[PDB]
Amino acid sequence: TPAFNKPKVELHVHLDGAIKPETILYFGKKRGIALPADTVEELRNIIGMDKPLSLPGFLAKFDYYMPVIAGCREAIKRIAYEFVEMKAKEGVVYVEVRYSPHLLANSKVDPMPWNQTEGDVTPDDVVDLVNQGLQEGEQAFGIKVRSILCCMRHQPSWSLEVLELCKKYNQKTVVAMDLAGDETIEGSSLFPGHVEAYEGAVKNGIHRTVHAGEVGSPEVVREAVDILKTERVGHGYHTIEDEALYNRLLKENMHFEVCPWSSYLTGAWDPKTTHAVVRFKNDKANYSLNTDDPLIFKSTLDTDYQMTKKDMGFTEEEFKRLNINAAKSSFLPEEEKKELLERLYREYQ
Ligand SMILES: OC[C@H]1O[C@@H](n2cnc3c2N=CNC[C@H]3O)C[C@@H]1O
Ligand SMILES: [Zn+2]
Repeated sequence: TPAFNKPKVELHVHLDGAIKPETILYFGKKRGIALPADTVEELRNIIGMDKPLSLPGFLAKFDYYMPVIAGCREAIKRIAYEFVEMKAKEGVVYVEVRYSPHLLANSKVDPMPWNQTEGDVTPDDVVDLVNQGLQEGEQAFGIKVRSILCCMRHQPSWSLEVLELCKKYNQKTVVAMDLAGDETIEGSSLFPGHVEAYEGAVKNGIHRTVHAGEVGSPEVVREAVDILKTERVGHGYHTIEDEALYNRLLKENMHFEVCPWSSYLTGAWDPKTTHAVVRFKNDKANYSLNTDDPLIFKSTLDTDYQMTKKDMGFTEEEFKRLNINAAKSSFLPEEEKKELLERLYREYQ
């Protein structure tokens, strides 16, 4: 019995972090590229985490399988189509999937990812492949699916290029720009390449979202807010350590993309302490419950909801409110956003 068997909205989930173990296996075999395990079950266990690690610790999991997906046109599109299917089955009526286009490419990328051998798959090409898959997934399963292109904290040179992709494919799936990666890199939020990209997004009406306060101090959330101009904040658990910033963001209707299970596994959340989302709930903050990387976390959307239900005390009421809030704070145009709110309100009666 799921915790909330009613329509949901997810804004914070990773394409490259939500691939099926079966599909990873398929391509490892088909391409003759190696994997840390030979069966889907053994692969699940080695790519997945059972206990809290660290942000850098969690990031090492992509090395296991990315090499097998990156560079193959049929793989990139396939995981996009299968993603939608996975969400539809979760009750998700609207989702925004994030991914770094450069990390799946094998041509026109200076630091060649995963030691790939030169190919013809351009970062731009991966954006077009993902669009097709998500769009076929929408038609095929009946849920609205949009994408978000991720700037990598350790590679600011890719940033202005991400900005262009968001411009080029504006609303043709791409709805916003993100900043993901290793938040422990002191001052990465402020690298000129990242800064320039967000400043440009503001001048061009491209929506912005930034990971901050996941593992970093509230000072990083302030960089995201003041310099980067985020509309939303990925994670943001640490914002509450700076009361003034918290209540300021609270009073500004800042949307927090919360991922309960994720925060536990990465170490972002000290389990010995009451989760930030409980304060968020009690303060009637504008937030959402997201999965982040179901693959690496061995989870589904019901994992976060149950967690917040059994522990933390979330009610059906708070789930509806929380989802309506995600709908309002989505990066969709007004017309489409209304359509969404109609769906939720219709199916919430
Ligand atoms: O999708 C682009 C990149 O983002 C990383 N990424 C995936 N999940 C997370 C990441 N980034 C930072 N914080 C924790 C968690 O939300 C890996 C991936 O290659
Ligand atoms: Zn994330």
